[PDB]
Amino acid sequence: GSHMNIGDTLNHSLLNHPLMLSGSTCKTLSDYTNQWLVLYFYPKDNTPGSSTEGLEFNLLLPQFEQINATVLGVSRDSVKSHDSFCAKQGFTFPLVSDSDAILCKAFDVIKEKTMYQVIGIERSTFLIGPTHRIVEAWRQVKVPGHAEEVLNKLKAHAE
Repeated sequence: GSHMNIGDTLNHSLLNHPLMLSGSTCKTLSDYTNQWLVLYFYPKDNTPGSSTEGLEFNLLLPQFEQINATVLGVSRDSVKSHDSFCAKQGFTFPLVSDSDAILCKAFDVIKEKTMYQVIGIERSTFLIGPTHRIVEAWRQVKVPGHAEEVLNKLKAHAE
């Protein structure tokens, strides 16, 4: 089905790709070496589904940080859009503005659906381990309770 799968290792080009984040900050996925990263993709800022998803992760954020994990959300919206969405919702973790669709294509989350050409992000989340391998991959994500399922999966690995 997809070209980024559990067991795959992020390559050097992807690990060093510059990420534009909310707050006008920048990071690369390599900054998360030796920690777990939850990288969650959502279709569009400021929708009922993506604000619920954000809020569910935001509530759990201390529990993730307590076991050496953190969260980054991703859509192709602008930094300006992300900052308005972070502020309105009170998100404490960052959002990647993937405005060149590089992470979206890398993680193979761009899909073609129904209405009614819609090409856009299929809601998807990856749990990336401390050596940059895909440990879990959820595709066609259903929003409610997803952030807690993710947390519990990470806890289940932590034993």
